[PDB]
Amino acid sequence: RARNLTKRVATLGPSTDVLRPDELIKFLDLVDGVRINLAHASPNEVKFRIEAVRSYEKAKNRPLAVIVDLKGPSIRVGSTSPINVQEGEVVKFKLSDKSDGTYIPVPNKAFFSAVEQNDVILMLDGRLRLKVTNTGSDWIEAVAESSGVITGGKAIVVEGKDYDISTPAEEDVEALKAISPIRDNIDYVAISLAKSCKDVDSVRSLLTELGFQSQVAVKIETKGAVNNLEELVQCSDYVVVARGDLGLHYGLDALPIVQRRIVHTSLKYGKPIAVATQLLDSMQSSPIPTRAEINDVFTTASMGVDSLWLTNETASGKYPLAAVSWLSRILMNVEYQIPQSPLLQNSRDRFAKGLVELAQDLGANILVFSMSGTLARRIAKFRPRGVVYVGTPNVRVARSLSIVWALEPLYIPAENYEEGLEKLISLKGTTPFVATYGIRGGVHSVKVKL
Amino acid sequence: NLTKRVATLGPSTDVLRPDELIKFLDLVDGVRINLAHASPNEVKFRIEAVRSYEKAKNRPLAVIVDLKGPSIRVQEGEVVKFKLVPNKAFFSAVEQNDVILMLDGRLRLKVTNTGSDWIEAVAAIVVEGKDYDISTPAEEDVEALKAISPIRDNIDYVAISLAKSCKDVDSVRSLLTELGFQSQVAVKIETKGAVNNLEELVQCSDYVVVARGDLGLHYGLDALPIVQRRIVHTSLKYGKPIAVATQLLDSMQSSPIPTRAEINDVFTTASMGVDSLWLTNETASGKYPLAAVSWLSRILMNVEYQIPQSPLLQNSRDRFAKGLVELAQDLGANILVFSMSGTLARRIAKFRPRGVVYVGTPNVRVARSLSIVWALEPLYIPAENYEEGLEKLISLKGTTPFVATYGIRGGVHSVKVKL
Amino acid sequence: RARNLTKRVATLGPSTDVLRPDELIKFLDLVDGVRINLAHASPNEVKFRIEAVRSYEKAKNRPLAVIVDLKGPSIRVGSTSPINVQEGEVVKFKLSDKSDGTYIPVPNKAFFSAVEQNDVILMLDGRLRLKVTNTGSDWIEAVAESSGVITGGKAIVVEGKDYDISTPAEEDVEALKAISPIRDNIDYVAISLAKSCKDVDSVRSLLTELGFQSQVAVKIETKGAVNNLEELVQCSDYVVVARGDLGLHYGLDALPIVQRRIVHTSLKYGKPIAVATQLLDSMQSSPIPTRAEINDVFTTASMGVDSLWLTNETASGKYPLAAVSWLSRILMNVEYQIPQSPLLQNSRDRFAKGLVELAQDLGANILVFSMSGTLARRIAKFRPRGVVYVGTPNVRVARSLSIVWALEPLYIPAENYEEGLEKLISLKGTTPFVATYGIRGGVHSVKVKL
Amino acid sequence: NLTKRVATLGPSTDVLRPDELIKFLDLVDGVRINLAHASPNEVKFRIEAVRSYEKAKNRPLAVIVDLKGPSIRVQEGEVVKFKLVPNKAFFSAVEQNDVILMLDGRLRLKVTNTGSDWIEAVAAIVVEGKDYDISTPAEEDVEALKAISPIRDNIDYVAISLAKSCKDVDSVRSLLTELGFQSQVAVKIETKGAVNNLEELVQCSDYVVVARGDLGLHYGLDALPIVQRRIVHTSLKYGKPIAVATQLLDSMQSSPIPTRAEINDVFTTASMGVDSLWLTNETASGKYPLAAVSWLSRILMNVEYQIPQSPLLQNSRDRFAKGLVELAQDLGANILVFSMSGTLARRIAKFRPRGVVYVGTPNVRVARSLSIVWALEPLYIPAENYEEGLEKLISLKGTTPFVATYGIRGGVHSVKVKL
Repeated sequence: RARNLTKRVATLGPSTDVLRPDELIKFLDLVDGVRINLAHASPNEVKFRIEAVRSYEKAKNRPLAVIVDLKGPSIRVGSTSPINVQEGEVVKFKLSDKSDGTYIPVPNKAFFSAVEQNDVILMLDGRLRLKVTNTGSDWIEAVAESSGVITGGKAIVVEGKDYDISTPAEEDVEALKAISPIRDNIDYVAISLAKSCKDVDSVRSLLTELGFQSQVAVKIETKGAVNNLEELVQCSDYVVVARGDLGLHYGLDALPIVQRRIVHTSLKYGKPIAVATQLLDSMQSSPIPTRAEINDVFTTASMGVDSLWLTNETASGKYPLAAVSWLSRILMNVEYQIPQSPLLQNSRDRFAKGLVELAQDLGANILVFSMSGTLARRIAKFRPRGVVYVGTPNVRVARSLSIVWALEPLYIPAENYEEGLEKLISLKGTTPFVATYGIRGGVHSVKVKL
Repeated sequence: NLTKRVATLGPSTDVLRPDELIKFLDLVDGVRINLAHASPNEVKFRIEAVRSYEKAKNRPLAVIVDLKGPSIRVQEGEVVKFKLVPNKAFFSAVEQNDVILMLDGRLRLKVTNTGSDWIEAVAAIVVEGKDYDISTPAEEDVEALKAISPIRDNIDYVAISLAKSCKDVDSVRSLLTELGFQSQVAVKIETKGAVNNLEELVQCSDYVVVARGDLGLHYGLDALPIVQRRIVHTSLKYGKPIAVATQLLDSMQSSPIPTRAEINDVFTTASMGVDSLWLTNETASGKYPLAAVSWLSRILMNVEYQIPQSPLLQNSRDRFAKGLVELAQDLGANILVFSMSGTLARRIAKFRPRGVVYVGTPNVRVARSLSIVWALEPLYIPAENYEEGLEKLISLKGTTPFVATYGIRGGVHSVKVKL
Repeated sequence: RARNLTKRVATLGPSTDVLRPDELIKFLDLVDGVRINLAHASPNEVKFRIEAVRSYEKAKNRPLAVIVDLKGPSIRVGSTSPINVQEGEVVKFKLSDKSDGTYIPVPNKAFFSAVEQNDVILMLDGRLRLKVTNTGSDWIEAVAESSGVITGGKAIVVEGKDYDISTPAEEDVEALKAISPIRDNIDYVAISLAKSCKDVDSVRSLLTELGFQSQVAVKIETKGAVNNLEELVQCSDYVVVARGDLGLHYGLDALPIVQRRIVHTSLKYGKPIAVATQLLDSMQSSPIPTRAEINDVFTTASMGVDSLWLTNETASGKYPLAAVSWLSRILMNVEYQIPQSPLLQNSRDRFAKGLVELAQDLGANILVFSMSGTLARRIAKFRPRGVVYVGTPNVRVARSLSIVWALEPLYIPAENYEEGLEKLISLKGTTPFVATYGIRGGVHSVKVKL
Repeated sequence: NLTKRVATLGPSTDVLRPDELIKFLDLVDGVRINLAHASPNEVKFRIEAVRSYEKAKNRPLAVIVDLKGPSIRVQEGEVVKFKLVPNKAFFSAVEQNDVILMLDGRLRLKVTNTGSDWIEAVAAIVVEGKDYDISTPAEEDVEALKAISPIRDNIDYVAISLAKSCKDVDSVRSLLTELGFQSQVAVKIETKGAVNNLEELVQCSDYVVVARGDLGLHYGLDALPIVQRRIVHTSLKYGKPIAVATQLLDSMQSSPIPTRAEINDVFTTASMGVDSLWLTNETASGKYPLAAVSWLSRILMNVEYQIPQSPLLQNSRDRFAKGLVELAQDLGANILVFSMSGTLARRIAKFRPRGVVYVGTPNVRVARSLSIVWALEPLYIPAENYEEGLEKLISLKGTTPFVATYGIRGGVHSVKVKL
């Protein structure tokens, strides 16, 4: 009840910007990490939000993860005066960056390559659907299922289809170097719309080129990502179920099974897993969630995900504090249903599993001294059922581990492993405990007090 | 479809045109009538409509009748008073700092002063966290049952409200027997008192119901998922059919599509392995009754089930039933049961077979009863003896592979297996 | 205790021939099957022994298996006056059917192909060992490790080497047609020195050519058989650990592991398994066995073998009756150690396994109605822990099943399965019972009384 | 070599030439001296020879001393009489139809008449199936122990005969403590009375011994394998080291090669997972002592072990030990233990690790004690503290992979793992 195993991530936006210095404290006290969406964030909004986060972290001695979420590529209506669409109207799309008023301009051939007859085109976030009735060289006709106004610059998605667009997106490249002066304060970079390992690697090389030392979080947002889940999971540092986005490509009744499959796959492969968006959605307008939202959060957390990410609920909603407060409160009630076990792929895995089961058998807390976070993460993936205290001499490692299952990262300067572990045991050595360190090729050490 | 679907009839189902009523009943396995709200003649008309559909479509449906139970029947900040509230047991239960709840827990009154035949508090009647000590069955449950007793042969389940002990349940059973009912007793778990007494209460029930609305009044909003889970796990452990009722597709009272959170809630609740889910207000009085059962049924078709709590093996008929389920599962086979009482069918269902179980029976009332038990598909099959009945069931539903069975306590059990 | 699960096989010889009509009854009352060794058996000895067996079977209504054991090929010293060998003497072997006195004649090139320098040659049942010191075209020199007399016609074995000799042996072919007039009374034919599936198939085709309807029992006698165990087991009807013979090719300390491996392999593949020879060996001279022999029989039976075969103990020994009496008595004491489970290779296997575990769970006896013995055998291989009553309308099937684990075969004439099963239930239907029949492609029926 | 080898010293080992004695002691992990047969000076000379070898070869050996115990000390068909047989308890125990056994059960006498101070019967002294009621320790056990008490620091195990209750065992323990012994008490299970009381007796023993010779007198020849199995299974269940003694290579008294049946018996007995096997007559008085231990040791090198009865987990030190064994097994690693008392080493051994466990200790007496426990290879390692001792053990036997450990009750347990 008292300390959460499921980690709590909130998105920062205008609703958090205006928080009284004292409201802000009570808000950050209830999170383990923060997200900044580089779609809606100005470089000096990013800079100022991160500064407020790091300032809080210093004052309260609480390592917090900073996540930046990249926009990713998009296909948008080109230049046009607003086009008014009537229900039943046959609407024409042409490959063009500018129309003469008689059609909808779409400046990307990948839209035309993705669309077939009977596909459904989604505009206005999914509020305008158009049924495709004919296709040609660089054009499409579609029947509007309702009335609506199409504006230049609005995004276009094809229900259940992925766009074949070269990556990383030019706008992502631009956003990453704009923010590169503060790269040492960024713990996770979240990739949108990746569907192959090649896509992920490209962002990795770019982040390296630009001097970032960040974990790469891969959002599963589309049918194409779901069909390539095995390989995508294995090339990620962190996996994210992006519910809002995935809801565009699946029926609303089909989404629970897809969420389950993403979560099962990530746990199997020992990748940390998040569920994002549409958790406490009603709370944009209400200081209390609905009963169904409480059950939703409760059962999502029970599956054994590492973290839950609030988006609009905190970014733009009316009750950012109530939202994180209700998140944390629900989590304190969670009983976890025996999670998918990860695959054992080496000796170190067998060691960590044996440790976790031992601590479970003795009713013991696990303590880890970890230089880079490696053993701490290996322990976490086996889902220990109590808090795992992790001592580290690197503040950047402490921040990274803040959003990993059960981990409580503590900044502890130390000359070597043995000195580090003894400082951690001094500090957190209530009985029973199982305390370890160990690196590949070295002696692994365990101190057990029963 | 393994999880069974129950809808409540009310004003909104009454007004349905003939073709719309067919589409509605096609999407449920049983129906609930709330005796609190229905008049005797609404009860009669709704049962007649159900049995008439059942005869036309050749599909047995359970009729559940829901009893009111022994319940006790404004400005922000006001000091409000209460008086002989015709029931004494209210003033016996209430204390200082207790919360009194009104209009379904919408307005809360923190008791400032306790008196004698009175109380005062700072803004059906409930005391949060407390059970009233009212002797059972209530007078008006006796009245309601006596009044529908001429239609008793068409009542499959009688659902009891506010039980907290086996005595509550046994008393209703005696009353039903006296009035000539042959109904199963469904016990709603609605209070802290029921939850604290869960073990004994589950074991003396014929069917257990998580009544989420009523129970939500005694628990925090964030505490109720754990309680639902304990209730479901306990019923499954003791081999009792289990339903979750109310607050499933609540937003559908005003919209023909549920929220995503409601879809997830329905999905995860079904995934636990409950026998049935009961819609209440969403169909009884809501604007979109057909959309509601259409959506329940659709969500259920996507469900993948999570390995349920296994029941205790209490005897060798249990070991027999469990072995048949594991056998059928290992052969990829359907189970067929011929039964006069439904007893072997229910024993097999409690081990949660993952395919439809076809149950042949010559007793139409048994077939109606089984329609809201997990996985069971009951078919009316007249037969002179068990062997003949099983031969006819196989003849009718014997797509291979199958495991087909009958047997009663102390008799030779027969199994036919086609691989 | 009262009825054995492990079946008891005795070899008939001169010691049983002379049994008083009344001693014979008490002897056969204690066996489930009889072996006749066609090495030492004259066709009219075979005929008369079988007649006495079938006569007893009729009188006592007890189906008994008759096993005939084939001689198999051998390499024997050719024609020569006795050769006296001194310890340390360098002895010469030449390819020849007749010597001039100066060497040992061996009329089979396969001997010369099998022998290398440092091999050990075994004569006089293993009592004369010779160490090979040089080899040539069609000759060998070897140093005698002790004194001895080599006689023409004596057998020669190379320790740990197999002979490449074409099969079936001409003498086996001769013995099988000599006995072919009484072929309908022969239930098992035991093959010596097979080391490939081809060898087994050749005996199968010969037995078919000659009108036999017998199960083929394959003796594992050599290192070459042990190295080809997987395939040899899978082509057998019945497997036999021939301890005496295998003891020539392995150290005496190495034999327990080889026995275990043969038994484990046979159980895995659902082949009935016997252990033969050297069970109650001291009993040739004593009416009581040694303590070590009691432990040996006890532990061999515990492994879950279908049968134990006495050889010399009954064939030529002084106490044939005490020997079978002590065998049966020891078995009544056996507690069985959870045997190797057979592989599930079809639906019928899953059915039979499920039945056996069910009967185990209900504390029930299994009853089977079986036309050819097929389901009865499939049940037996899963090692039910109580007697399995088997009704059959074929007396030849009843005899076959007599030496299969736990089976009690009963001759029951019946028109069909359903009538057969109801006669069996009438006869053996003490509660609890699990009674079945079923053939491939048909309805399998189970009657369960709890 | 995981199963430990014990030989009895006697006339045949005494006469061994220096080089032959070295070859003999090289093939055992402990030695037994039978105080029934040895004089005090044979005891002294044989212990001195053992400790002298141990010092020269740097290998600790357990010295087991076997106590006589409270035992009571012709033509075919004759009527034989018995008289105040100096012990009364004989005539208290014997009845009509009982069998009296003489000269190791070779001749049997069926009691025809019971008298008072006498008996008559139709053809050490034993009554088949019966235990005498003689108070313990016996006078001559007190005598034998007092007489070897100056060499007590060189006695690792004292083996008790004919115990049937915890009181028998506790009494010997008090006597040993009084005389200043620090020996383990080995309890021989030798009678029906011990077997009927097996549960309590096993739990108060330091080491359990199946004495097949003595026990064979009270059971049928065909009944003894089941009894041995129950004894072994029970000791393993309660985490007690277990030996099988006598009648292992009996024919080797007169032949330098065992029978096949004896090889099988040794093999299957070792395969059950016993700590040790004890040769008695085969080495003490037989013609071929060296061949006997040479053959025991050879058979043991072929043994494949059958998954043994697992011990009860009674506390969290047990859960710790078992987890280390399973860990080492999963890593393909050797276990190293540094220990002052041998307690953690014995706790690890009872979970039956399938590799050698190297145990470092600065207490030579502990090292001698551990040499007849399953899998343990004790090394004398002087160390100032536990950390230093484990560092030295690792330095010496740290072939990777290894799981290396120390820890005492209520202290921080330390494990070092190299993968």
